[PDB]
Amino acid sequence: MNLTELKNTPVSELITLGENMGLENLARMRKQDIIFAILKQHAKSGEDIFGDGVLEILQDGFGFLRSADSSYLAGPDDIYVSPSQIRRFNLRTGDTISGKIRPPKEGERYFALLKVNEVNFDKPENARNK
Repeated sequence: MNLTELKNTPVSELITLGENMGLENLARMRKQDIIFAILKQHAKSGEDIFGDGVLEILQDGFGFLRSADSSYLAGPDDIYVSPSQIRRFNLRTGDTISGKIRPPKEGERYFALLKVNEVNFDKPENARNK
């Protein structure tokens, strides 16, 4: 579901949510990995999961979505964001965005943005040129 919502669930509430999905014995798991599990099990079950916040660009040409503070680096529960994604809808660091998420390939480690639902209080496109 919404990653920020997952974090809104205390580690114990995240393990009880996994138990509801069959993931039991998570008491030994940290809120980070337990959320990643709720993403794999609610997705397997076919539920939708999405991320949201304010993007952060990286000199490397890719960036991550997350809260509004900075910290300079990313975070484990943040969101991965490719350039084609930023470039494709004309985004910017600090931009406000919301969307669905999906895992890339074995080189996943962080989930990646997948579909855009909202961006800079505007649609992911336009038609005036400037």
